[PDB]
Amino acid sequence: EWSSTAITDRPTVNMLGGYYSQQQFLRNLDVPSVMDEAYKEFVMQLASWDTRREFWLQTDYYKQRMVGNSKADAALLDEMINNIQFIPGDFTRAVNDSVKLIAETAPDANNLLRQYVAFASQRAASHLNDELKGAWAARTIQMKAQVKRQEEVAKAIYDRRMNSIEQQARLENLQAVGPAFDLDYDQNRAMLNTLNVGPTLDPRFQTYRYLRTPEEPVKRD
Amino acid sequence: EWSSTAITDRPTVNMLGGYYSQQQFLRNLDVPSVMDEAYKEFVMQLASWDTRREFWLQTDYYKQRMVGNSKADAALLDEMINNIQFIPGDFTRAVNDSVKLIAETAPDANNLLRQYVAFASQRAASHLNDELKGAWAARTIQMKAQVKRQEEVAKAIYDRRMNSIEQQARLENLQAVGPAFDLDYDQNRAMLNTLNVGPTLDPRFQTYRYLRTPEEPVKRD
Amino acid sequence: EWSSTAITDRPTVNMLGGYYSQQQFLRNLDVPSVMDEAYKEFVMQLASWDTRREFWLQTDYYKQRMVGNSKADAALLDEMINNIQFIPGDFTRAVNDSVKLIAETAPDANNLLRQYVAFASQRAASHLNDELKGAWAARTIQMKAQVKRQEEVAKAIYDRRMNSIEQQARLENLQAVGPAFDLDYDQNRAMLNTLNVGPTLDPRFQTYRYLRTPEEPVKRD
Amino acid sequence: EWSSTAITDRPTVNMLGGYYSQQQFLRNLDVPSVMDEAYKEFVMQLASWDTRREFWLQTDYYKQRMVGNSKADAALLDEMINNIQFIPGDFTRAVNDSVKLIAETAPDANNLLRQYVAFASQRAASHLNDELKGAWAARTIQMKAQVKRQEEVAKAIYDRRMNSIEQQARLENLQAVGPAFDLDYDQNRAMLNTLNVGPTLDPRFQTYRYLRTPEEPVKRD
Amino acid sequence: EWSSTAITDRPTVNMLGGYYSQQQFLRNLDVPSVMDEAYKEFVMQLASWDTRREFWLQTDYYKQRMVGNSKADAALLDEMINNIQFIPGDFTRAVNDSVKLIAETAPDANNLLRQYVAFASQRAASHLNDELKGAWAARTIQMKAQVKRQEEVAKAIYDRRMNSIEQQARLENLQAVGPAFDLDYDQNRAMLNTLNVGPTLDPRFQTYRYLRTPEEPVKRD
Amino acid sequence: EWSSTAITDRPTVNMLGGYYSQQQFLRNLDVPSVMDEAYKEFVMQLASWDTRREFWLQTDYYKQRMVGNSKADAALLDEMINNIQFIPGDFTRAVNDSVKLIAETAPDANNLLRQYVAFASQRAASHLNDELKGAWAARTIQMKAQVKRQEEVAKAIYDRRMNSIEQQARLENLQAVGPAFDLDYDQNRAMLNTLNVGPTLDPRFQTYRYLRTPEEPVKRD
Amino acid sequence: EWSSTAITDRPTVNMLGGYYSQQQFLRNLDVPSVMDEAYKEFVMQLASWDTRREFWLQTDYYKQRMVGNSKADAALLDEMINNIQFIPGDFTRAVNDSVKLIAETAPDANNLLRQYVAFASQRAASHLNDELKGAWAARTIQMKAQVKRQEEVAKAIYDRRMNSIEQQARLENLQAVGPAFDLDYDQNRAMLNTLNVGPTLDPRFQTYRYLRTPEEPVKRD
Amino acid sequence: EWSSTAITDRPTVNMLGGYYSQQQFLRNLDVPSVMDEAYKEFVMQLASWDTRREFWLQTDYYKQRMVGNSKADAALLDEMINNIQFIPGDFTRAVNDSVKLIAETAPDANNLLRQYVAFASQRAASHLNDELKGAWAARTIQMKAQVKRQEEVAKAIYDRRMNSIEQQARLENLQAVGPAFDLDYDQNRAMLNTLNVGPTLDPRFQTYRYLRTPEEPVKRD
Repeated sequence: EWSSTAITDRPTVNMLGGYYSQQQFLRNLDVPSVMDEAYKEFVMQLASWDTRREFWLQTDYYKQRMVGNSKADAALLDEMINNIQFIPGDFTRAVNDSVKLIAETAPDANNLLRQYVAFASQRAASHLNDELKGAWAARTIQMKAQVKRQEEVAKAIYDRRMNSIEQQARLENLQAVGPAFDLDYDQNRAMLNTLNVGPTLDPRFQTYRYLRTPEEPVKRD
Repeated sequence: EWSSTAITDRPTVNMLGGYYSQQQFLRNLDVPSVMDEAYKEFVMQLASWDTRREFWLQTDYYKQRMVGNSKADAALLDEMINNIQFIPGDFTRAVNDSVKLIAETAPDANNLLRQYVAFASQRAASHLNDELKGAWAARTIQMKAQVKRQEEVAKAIYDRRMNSIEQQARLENLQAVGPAFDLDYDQNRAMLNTLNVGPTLDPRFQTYRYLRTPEEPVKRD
Repeated sequence: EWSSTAITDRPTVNMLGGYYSQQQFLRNLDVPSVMDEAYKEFVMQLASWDTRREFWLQTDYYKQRMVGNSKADAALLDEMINNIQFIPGDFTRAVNDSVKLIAETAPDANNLLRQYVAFASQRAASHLNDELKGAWAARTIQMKAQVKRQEEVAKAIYDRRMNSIEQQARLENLQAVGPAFDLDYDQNRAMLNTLNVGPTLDPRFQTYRYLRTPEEPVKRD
Repeated sequence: EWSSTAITDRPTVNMLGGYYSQQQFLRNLDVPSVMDEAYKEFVMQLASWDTRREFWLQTDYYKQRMVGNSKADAALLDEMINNIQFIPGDFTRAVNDSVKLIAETAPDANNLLRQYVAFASQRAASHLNDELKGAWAARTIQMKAQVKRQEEVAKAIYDRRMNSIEQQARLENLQAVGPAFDLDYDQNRAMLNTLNVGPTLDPRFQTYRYLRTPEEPVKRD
Repeated sequence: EWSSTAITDRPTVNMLGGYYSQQQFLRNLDVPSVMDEAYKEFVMQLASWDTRREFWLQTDYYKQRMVGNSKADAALLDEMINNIQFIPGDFTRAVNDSVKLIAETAPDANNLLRQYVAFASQRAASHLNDELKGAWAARTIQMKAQVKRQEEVAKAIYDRRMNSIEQQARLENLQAVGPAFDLDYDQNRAMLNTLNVGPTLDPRFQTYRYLRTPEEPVKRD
Repeated sequence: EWSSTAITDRPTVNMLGGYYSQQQFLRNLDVPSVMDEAYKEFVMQLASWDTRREFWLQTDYYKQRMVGNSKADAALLDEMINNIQFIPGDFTRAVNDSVKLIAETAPDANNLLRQYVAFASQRAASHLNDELKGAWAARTIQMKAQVKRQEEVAKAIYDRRMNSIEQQARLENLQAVGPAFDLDYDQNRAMLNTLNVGPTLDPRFQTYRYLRTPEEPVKRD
Repeated sequence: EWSSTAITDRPTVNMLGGYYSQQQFLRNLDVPSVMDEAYKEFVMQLASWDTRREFWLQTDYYKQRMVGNSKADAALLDEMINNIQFIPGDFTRAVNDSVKLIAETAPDANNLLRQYVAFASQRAASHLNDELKGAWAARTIQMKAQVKRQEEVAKAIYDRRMNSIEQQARLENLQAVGPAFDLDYDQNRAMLNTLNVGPTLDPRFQTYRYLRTPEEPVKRD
Repeated sequence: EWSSTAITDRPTVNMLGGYYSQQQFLRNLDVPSVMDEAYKEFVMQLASWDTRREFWLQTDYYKQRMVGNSKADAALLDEMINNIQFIPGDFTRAVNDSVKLIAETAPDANNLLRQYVAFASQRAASHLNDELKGAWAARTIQMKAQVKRQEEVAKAIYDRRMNSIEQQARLENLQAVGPAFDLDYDQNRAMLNTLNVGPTLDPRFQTYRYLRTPEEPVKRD
């Protein structure tokens, strides 16, 4: 009987907090902006049937409307999932992305859509953070192997040279100094050191901004 | 009963002031125009429901029409949000963006449209500065860590040369000069300086230009 | 009752005087023809509601038809702005940009359209000049700072070397020669000099050529 | 009579576990996302007639409805293969891929679809690992041949130099040192070590993600 | 009443005479065929209202039909402008550009169209030279500045090495040679010579070619 | 009467065995995956009239339906060929390649489609091995000529050097060693070595995988 | 009454004779096959109204049909021009270029079409030869100027070096040796020579081949 | 009456014999596969009227049907040219090219279709051989001129080094030895030999493959 509508877009750099420069850090090591990628997760969370189901189940609004009939309670749940409607923008006609939520009173429509948007955002950020951890750890592992191969090339160059000099200053000298490492090696080594520190995983960042924040509707549907 | 019309297009370099040259500065480090991206935020602010809500709330126009009934004051707020109509252009057709505003008199429709355009532009600039602020800060920490790693590499190379000389002037010469630094270190350091100064926040800047300025309507709607 | 028509296209190189080589100068420092860009602004001026309004207000033709009533006078002005009709070309079809002006006599239709085309073109020129002035200024600021960072880089290196020669002739050599400047720095210094002269802003230049010049129509509309 | 629904999309990077780093490691040697290619396999598995057939064969649900007549049991299996329906998504219109499974009860339709999705996904992972195992193997054979050839090139140069210099320190050294090897050879050598260790096959991995997870339907079909 | 037809297409290399080598020369400095650009100007001239108007004014066919009454003559001139009809081609359907000219006799229709075509081509060839002359001058100025700057760099390095020596034969020595100029300065220098001489403006050249030459119609329209 | 159906897709890397790493080896020498290419030939074989005809002639099913009349037996053969129908997949609609086979009993439809799919696969495998054997022959001939050209160049340079020296250590020196061969020569020598071994031509490999395996139809057509 | 058809295609390399290697030589100096380019001129000639006109005027067949009435003779000429019909290929659906010719008897239709095709081909060759001759001149001139700038650079370097030395052997060296020319200069000098010889212009080459040669029709149109 | 059908596609590398390696040899100098280009020509030969006409004239089938009258035998030939129908494929729908041949008996339709396809293939191969010859020949001329020039460059250098030497050991060195020659020269020379040897001509090769071999029709059209 009453609805709120939100219209959203990509979050700003500031909103992404610690997430932004670590995802850029990783990118400028691997080779659609971070804020787009982040938004894409949000938009997926917002439209997801699962996201809508999990939201309602953790709501007082829903819980208070149960009657203890397994089957009427499942249908109520299904109705409520169908009362959150996401419409993908098409940007050919300046139509932005929007979500609408239907409920039985006006303050409920406003409060619940704001809460849903936050819920969708928190799930998105948790997820983008999962992906960051398993991109950081993977790049750490990859970098460890490269540095390890570099040690093993160096040592094999050292051993060849070691052999060749035996067959008296240069033997002892080379034997006390070890394998000869280039700048490439020393650079990768320092990069490992920051990588080994591990990412900062802050769960609080926002994953969208509002072009239209929900408000108490003034008339019924 | 009376409506004003405006027609906008993207700003120019001068319209953008200190923001332009700060934005290009940061693009020349991470390696569509700056004014296209300015205008895109402007158009977004212009169409925005939030922008319209907040414009009216700050208006003597809306305030003098308040009766102190909260429900009715909210309904009037909504009716006036719907009195500002944004119309996207289409470049296949060569139609520019245009915004309309309805009010109770001709002079009001004109002045209110001029204020609302200026209000939207100012919101766009603030947002653009916010982005800049936050991207500059990201880049600054990025550069800060790159120089640090640069210092650790030099220190590793130095220790190695320090052990290799132990195993007598060259020792004392090295023991006193510290680690050697490449041109790239000094250039980054000088780049860190200017970054540390931080950007010039100009809140002055226009984010659109008029092709058609609001004037007084000649007849009612 | 009577109308003229103009058909336009982009200005020739000669028609831009000094504006051309200067815009070229600035183009070939950062890495659609200059004449295309110029014509772009002209076309935008020619179609603008503001340009038509300002044109008529400045015309004796309009002034002689005023009756001293504010409303009647604003209606007449609005009617006149609508009497200048720009039709964008379809260059798939060899249809070019064209402009029609309706008036009450044949000589008026012709003289006015001529004056209108020149009025629009003058506004385009002034604006292309504000852009130029603001593009040169930005470039000069970026150049100064680059050179300044270059001097700070040479200074850090000098001090480092200085401090390294200490721990005797070559100390005095270094002490009297100052920092070492690369060719790149010297090129930047001379480029800077020409930039500090600052652009010549000739307001004259023309911003379109005629494919069809207005003439006195031989019959009524 | 009862039906469950699921909607899927491509898995994420950490959903792929060990598979992703290994496949990325291979692509880096021989110089469309890994998740895209994983999802493509998943989708092929989910739609596959063979996969449906083999899923019902291993199901207690099917097995408890067999009567031990080979014709009647083959007819039932057929009815049940046709009771899993894959419905291809459509990029043009933001429709995602989806699958429906029909069964004799509501709990069955839920459990079974969950089991089918997991079953199709384990088959996709088995397949991807198989591809990895085989591609990695060819890579390894290739690499061996390359190293072999580099050693035949170095031996040829050795003999030529050996023979040349005869016609005595340099002779005897040459005799002691063996062929000379460049950096690329030790680099390949070190790489060959890691290919020999063989890829670690993560058999646990997920090849899709849920947008909509099966639930017990509320009413009959 | 009596009409004639021409069909044209782009001119060939030899067709452009001495204009072609000149345009290629300038193009090989800053870094659609020259013949494409030329045809485009021809087609533009052929179709232009101004071109048709000026053609008829300069015609004996028109002058002999003037009655010495300004209005009656301008009406006749207008009817003649409309008696020349450009029909743009479409290169989707292998249709070439054609042009029709209607006149009071078959001989006239033939001669006039031939004259009109030659007139349009000559106006195009003047416009092309003009562009050349101006693009060329702009390039010389640019080139003058470039060399000028090269000398300021050369002098700065001179004065710095002069100062470095002061603080002996090598002094006086450097004092006699002057600044050291690289290969590139002398190259620019010799190019500047060929730029100063100025382009050759062949006024001779053709800007189109006939696929169908005008002939006397056999009958009336 | 009864029909079976198969749906197929590109073979895995594994099913290509020794063929894959050999097609790859040839691919890196000259400068769509190998498995796509393999599948392409399979699909060609599956749909070919010749392949269907050759298949049935080689079948007891056909031989047992012969009556010893040339006309009746040719007509029967033609009816069989028309009983194997191939439908190219439309990948945009997630519909894959499928082949259907009609026959007189359900077990016959199943077993013959299996044999037929295997028949076509084996024709594809032998064909791909003929392309291999001959691509290799082509590469091997070219390599030999390149090497021979290299020998004849070093010979020319040798003789040039030989005359010049005569006209005395280095004379007998040059005489005793021979023409000077660079590393690129030696790399080509080894590459030729491995080319002379010649490819392995395993006819055994598989050239499709099933997404739908033929099964006994449960009902007539 | 009767008609022949020919179908053509681009000429072979061989049919182009001496023209081919010369156009290739000018191609490899200016940094769409030659035979394609030649055929493009052929097809232009073949379709051309002027070509059909000039052909008929030069034919006994037309000359013999003249009656000495201008009007009747011109109408007959026009009628015969329209009896040569060219239809452009559509290469998407394997329809090649063709030309049809109508005449009053079957032998005439064959003979005249073979003549017309030969006539069109000869005009094509003559034109391509003019194109060539003018390209080879444009090129000779450019090389002449290039070599002359080179001469003047070397002289400037010589003069500068000559002076510096004055403030005794190597002076008299410089005196007698002259300016120092690079390999580039000498290569360009030798190219200049082959250019001065001038192209060969055999006007005999064929500019099409036939896929369908005209023949005597076996029935009336 | 009766007809046969053949379906064809592009040949495979082995089917091109000695032609492939030769065409690729020329191709790797000059800076669609060879089998595509081979196939392009077969298809043209197959569909060609000339090819169909000449095929029939050389057939016992046609000869035995001639009656010794020119008009009657020409009408027969024509009927038979129209009895070979080529049908291009459309690969959007996976349709291959196919050719049908009609005749008075079944055995004739089969044998004639087989002979016609081979006839067309033979013509294609001859044409491709001719192209290869011409292209080879031209390229030899080219290289002959390129070596000629290379010698003239070295000769000019020799003369200059000679003259500078004049104003005595090295004078006799240079006076005895000869002009100096770069690697490029000897490599070109070695290439010139293999070019002089000339191309090997397979008059043998196959220029298509069968997807459907003509067979005896079982029934009429």
